[PDB]
Amino acid sequence: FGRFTERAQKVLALAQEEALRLGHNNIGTEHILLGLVREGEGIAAKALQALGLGSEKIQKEVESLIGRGQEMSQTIHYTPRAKKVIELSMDEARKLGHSYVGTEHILLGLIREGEGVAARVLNNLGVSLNKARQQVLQLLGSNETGSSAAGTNSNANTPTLDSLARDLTAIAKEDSLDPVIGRSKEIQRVIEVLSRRTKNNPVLIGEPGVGKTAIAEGLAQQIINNEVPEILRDKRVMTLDMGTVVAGTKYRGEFEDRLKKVMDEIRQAGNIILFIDALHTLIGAGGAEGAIDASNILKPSLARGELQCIGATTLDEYRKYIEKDAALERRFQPIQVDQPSVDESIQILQGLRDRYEAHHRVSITDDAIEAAVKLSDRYISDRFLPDKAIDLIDEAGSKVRLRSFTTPPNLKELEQKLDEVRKEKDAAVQSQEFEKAASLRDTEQRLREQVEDTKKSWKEKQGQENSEVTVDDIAMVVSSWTAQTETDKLLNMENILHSRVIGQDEAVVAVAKAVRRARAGLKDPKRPIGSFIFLGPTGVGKTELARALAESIFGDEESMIRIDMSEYMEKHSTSRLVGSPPGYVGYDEGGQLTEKVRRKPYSVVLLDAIEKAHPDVFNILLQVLEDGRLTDSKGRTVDFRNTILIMTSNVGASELKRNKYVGFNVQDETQNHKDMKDKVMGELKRAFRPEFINRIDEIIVFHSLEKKHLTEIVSLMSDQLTKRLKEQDLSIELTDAAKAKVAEEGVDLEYGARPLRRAIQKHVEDRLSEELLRGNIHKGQHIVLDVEDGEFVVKTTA
Amino acid sequence: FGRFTERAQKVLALAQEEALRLGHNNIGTEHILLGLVREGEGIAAKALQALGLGSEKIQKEVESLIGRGQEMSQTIHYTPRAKKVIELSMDEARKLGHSYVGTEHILLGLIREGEGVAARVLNNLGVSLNKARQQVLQLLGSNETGSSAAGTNSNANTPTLDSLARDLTAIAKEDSLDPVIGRSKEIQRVIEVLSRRTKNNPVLIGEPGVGKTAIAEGLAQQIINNEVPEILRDKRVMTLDMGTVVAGTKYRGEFEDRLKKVMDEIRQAGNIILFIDALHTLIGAGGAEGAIDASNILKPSLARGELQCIGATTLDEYRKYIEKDAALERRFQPIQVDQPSVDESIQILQGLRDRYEAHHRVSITDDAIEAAVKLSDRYISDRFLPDKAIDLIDEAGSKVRLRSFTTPPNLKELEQKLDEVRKEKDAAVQSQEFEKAASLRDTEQRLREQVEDTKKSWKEKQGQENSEVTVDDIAMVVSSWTAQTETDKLLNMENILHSRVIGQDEAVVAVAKAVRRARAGLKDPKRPIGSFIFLGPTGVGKTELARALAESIFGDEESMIRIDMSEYMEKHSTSRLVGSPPGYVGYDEGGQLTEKVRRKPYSVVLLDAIEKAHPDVFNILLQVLEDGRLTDSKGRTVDFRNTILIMTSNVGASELKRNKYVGFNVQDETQNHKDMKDKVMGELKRAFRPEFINRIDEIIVFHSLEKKHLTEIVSLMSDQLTKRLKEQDLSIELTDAAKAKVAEEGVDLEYGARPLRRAIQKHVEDRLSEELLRGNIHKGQHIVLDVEDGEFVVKTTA
Repeated sequence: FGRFTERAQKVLALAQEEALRLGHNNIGTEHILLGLVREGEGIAAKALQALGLGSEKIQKEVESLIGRGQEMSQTIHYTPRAKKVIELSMDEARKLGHSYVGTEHILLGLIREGEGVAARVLNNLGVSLNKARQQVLQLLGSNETGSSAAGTNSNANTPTLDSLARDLTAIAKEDSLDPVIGRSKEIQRVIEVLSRRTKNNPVLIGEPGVGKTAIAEGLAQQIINNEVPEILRDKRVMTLDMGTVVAGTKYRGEFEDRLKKVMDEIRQAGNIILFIDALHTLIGAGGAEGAIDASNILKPSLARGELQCIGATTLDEYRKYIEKDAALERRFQPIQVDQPSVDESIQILQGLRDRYEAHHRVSITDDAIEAAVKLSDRYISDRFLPDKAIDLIDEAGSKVRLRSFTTPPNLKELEQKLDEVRKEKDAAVQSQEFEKAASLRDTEQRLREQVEDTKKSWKEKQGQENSEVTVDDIAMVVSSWTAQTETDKLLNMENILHSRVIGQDEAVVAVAKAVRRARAGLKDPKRPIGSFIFLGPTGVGKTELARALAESIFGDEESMIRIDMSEYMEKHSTSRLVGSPPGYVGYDEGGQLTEKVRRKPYSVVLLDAIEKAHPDVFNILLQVLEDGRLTDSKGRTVDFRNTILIMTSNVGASELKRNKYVGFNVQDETQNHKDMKDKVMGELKRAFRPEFINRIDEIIVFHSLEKKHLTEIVSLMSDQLTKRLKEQDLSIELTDAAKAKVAEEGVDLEYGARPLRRAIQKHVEDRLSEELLRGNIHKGQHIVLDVEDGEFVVKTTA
Repeated sequence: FGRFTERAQKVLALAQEEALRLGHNNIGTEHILLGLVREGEGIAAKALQALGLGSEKIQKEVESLIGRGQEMSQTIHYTPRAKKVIELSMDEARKLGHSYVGTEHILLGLIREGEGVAARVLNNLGVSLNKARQQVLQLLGSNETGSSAAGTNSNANTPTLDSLARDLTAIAKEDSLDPVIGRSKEIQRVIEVLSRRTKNNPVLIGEPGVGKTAIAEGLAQQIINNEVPEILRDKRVMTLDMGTVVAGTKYRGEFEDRLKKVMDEIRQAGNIILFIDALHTLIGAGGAEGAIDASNILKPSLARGELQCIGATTLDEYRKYIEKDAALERRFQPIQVDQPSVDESIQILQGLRDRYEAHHRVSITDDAIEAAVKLSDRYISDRFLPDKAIDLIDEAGSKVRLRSFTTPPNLKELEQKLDEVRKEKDAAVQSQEFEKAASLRDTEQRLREQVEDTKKSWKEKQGQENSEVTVDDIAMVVSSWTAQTETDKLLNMENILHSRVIGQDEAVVAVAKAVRRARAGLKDPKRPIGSFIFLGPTGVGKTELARALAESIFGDEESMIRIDMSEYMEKHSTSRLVGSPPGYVGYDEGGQLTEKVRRKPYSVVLLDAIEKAHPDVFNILLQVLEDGRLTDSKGRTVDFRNTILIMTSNVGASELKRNKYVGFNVQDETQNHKDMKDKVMGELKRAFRPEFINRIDEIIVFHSLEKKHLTEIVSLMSDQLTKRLKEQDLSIELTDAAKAKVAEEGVDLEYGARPLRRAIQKHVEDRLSEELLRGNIHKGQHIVLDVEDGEFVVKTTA
């Protein structure tokens, strides 16, 4: 059963009436047949009354099947047979122009389901099955429920309007024409351009691809009342439809001739409008576009002003029509068809919130719509601004009704049981195993009802909780791509960045806060969500922080571009790093930087070296840093929308290698700390050009090796060990206990913190692998190199 | 013969009954025929009873043949005639709806073979061969059992659901729909995206290619019971299958029209789920050809959510559809399609493992499953993680199943003998040569039984070997490609690496152990199996081990990449000009290093003399050393997973080339040893950054001569000698007795180590060739140039 006619449903339900009244415990086709004759004035019922079959005549046979009867009528739903009649009736209604069904269609449906209960009832009460369907047909057919025309009611238009066309105005007489969504102020802006006749053509420019056609339908409607030029009220809008013209004509040349006929009758000037879509194509000018050079006829028609026409041209194409001249845009003039601006996005969301009705999820909240929009805008950041939006609302917009309804209670197990029976049960009936099948049926059907009750008992768990969707709902979904777990990405950013930076507690927090700030929406949203300079020791946090940003903000390790900006001046790309300068700053702008970042407009852009670089490097960084764009690659816009620009170079490093130890001399520690987290961003300022850098979120200051920043390089090296072992399926981790003992091997007074990986290798990599090869631990489980006695110990976990 | 059911086999066996009972020593088709009529109520028998033939009627004719008879019935098996009939019928039963073989099919098969003994029996007992096949046939056919058809017991759906198309729900009523293997969290994740209707569509992105389609079937099942929300409950699932949609009209226009028709019927209020495969193609966004631009209809329908739909989109294509805007993506949403990672792999293998017993010996054992995955990961290669796996398991699990039946020693030789006889015999009878054939016949039958008895006496060799399939089995198979022969390469690696390393016992063992650890299944699979830095001298050191490693682990000397870092002291590309440089580190990434290792991801990556090269280049290399990947060139990820990265360096070289000799005492051996065992690891740190060195397993130390590293250089050139003649025919050796005498000529204080090729040339090569041209050696003999009396001697050892 589904969305059917009443008439249908009514014959069908009457079957259930017969279920108990005649006692046929499961309702077969016979009851549907009775249903048909029992609705009296239904087209089926009426048909049966012609055939002589009254409710009586049918029922006399039917009661002789089960004769009142199993009045309990156990399993008091249908059997498949009657249900088959419904599938069939539907097809017998499809047959006669009903999406739904009808009383008629079910009687027709009976015939369809031959050698079923209805069918045998009718073959016992005489009545042949096709005589019955006949009877229905001869009280059916010639279906009409429309308006059935009244023709044109103005028609100066005739020589033209024969061809070609429907006319937009026609479809708007009783408004069988969709508006559609706009881009509403654009329709007004079209009517200025429509009120002319050597600028006659509004020329709608925008992606096609946003439902441009809505604005076009706009004109017709607006041309009626109570606002629009009287001259255009005194006009008619006729569409020059390319499709009807090409069909049955099969030539471009012939198509053009028909298009000419339409233009000639347009001599009614001061009364007629032609809409020529792809107005540029017809002009056939510019590029290699010469799709059809209708231009010969079209250009003078527009120019003479004997034609008032409507233009739909493409962004570049319009240029490539007006360039030819000498009265080309004596028609076109552009007006902007909006691709929904960010606020418009919000509105779209809200509009299609409401349509979740069998989908009960978003279905609220305002804030959730906002999250959808806003969160997408800042993070991923790889789609269009309203698409981004709408998607996020629905994204969250099922998830919760589903996580609710993940099983029948936990009574998913019921169904499994009901199976075990069915088998057992089944196999028993074949063996006989009489009462051994018996009790198995009973266990089956026991289960069966029990299943079904609890499969909809978490429809209570829906009606209780399941409309919501909030900011947070959206944020988890936005995070799925990439306002709870989008703002947790922001707020606990520092925690994430510290774990993959060699201390630099200062650096981490500076970046953390700067990105989280921007990513909140109030800083830098077209210019990178972090512009940065990262100064200080490299290896000791710097590169590693760039990595940690890629990971946290964008959701991937390798969502980080990395170009060296000092090479982009050809005064370092003739030298080391980059040997060849094939044009190199030109290579970057014209190619590399712009190309890379346009692919991922949500990635860490890392432009290395910017102190010893020259002012041209800084100009490039500055445009990104102010605007969020560079225009290169012949007018391409590279979207640095919510990239993180990180420009490196260091010159404060030394203090950021003097530590805030513990016990060294407290007055050197607590004056080394504050000093390194200051000195880097001030050592920066003296070498380069300032104009780029001031357009930066925070100028990131790195630190040393503290007591404890040191032990984070030990843990970077140890984390790097543990990371390279996974691909085969050797999952190894060093506990804190082992990371502590391993850290012991990195301190001297005479040695920095970098030798640690190799000794981590000796006691972990080398040691674990030389301990595994024996056959002590399985391949394909977790291997912990731990300390559990003050010495390394390999312990195991899943 | 094949696979047969009883009914068939019974008619056949009744032939054997007749073998002795009629004396048909080998039983022709007539006995099979009699067999047919003699099982009475079998379908063959029944047929024959129609024709009037009883068991009797056949048997009377049959008895008129041999006539009970040769009741010894020598070779109480079938005849070649009957063997054709049995083989024919079996297959003639496959032909007539029966996987195995039925009684009917044997009579039918008899008819097929209608010139045999049966056939003449029947032509003597009147009845025609086709009248008999008629009778059997009419007790076959009119199938439709176990099946019927149904639409949907609603079918509100009709105008759409008629047309056009299969519905997942329909086909799942009896469940004739395969799971398929998941991609399990994806099936859950589908219901997340699909009880959405402004993210209508889950959009499965991944390798196609693993079976995306498994996930799709997920939805169907869960809308029934019960993971689904109440949203996706009260819905029907329809697949938009592209072929019916395009129809016989064979156009894009027709496809769009049918898809539109579904959208109108979508009036079920989002309670219909439509599956649009390749939704991106339909959206028509991306590429220079969209592949139809259905997006226009789909976008308001999806946005309203009235069309609630299921997406299968391709990884990049999907991006190029949600980019289209503005509620296009308010459908699709990406989801990770499982292409098994190593742990997942193990589970997939297992899932179809037991079924490898269709071609027996596998399944078993667990350790082998694990091996399958793990062993591939370190030894061979870039291949997918479950594919790798499953193959090894089956590979070894068969290898041995033949070695059972290849151990009958080579009692295939028995089979060989029996031939010579047959021949002899046959040709002898043809001469007649009666008894002169006799003994040859007899000689055959001796053989025949002997042959066959010992090929299946090693069905004991089946019960012995033919299931076990362990790690060891798997490794042997992994080696077949390239833990028996994957760890034997390792375990004896040091021995193998030393024979082409010029001494440097330190170096050999260091590399040996690190590789042997990793490559035996226990470490470094993501990064190179060994990353290393090698300091040493040359020709008494480093390069020669790089070569020897390539040779031992991967096969052949020249499975070795080779990049010069001295060019990465770059500026060789501005004006000196070096191979295709975008600018030199850009050459390494953009082409040379990444392309070469993508070409061989199963090789020694040799980054020569990292040394004074730019530390930024080392950062690029560092990603290989850590990650085992670079992503460059065109977006390729280069798997250094199954490489052994070897970076050479030297700035300690001199000492590493300076002996280990008794140059002034034996404490000159043991402190020169120690001197070299110091000089590598400190010149390493002095050459370049520690960060580099830190993602390196071991620092490989190369020493020089006790007497002895020198005499190994002599043996490297002398081994190039021992290798080089087999290509043209001949086995050459410089005998060790002579390799010592040749080594005597390489000493001066002021010049040695290098002259050795030449002195081997003069004293060996040259000496042997000027004695071979005379004709003192035959071709393909082993030529040892030896010392036997303190002087060179050419001796031979074949």
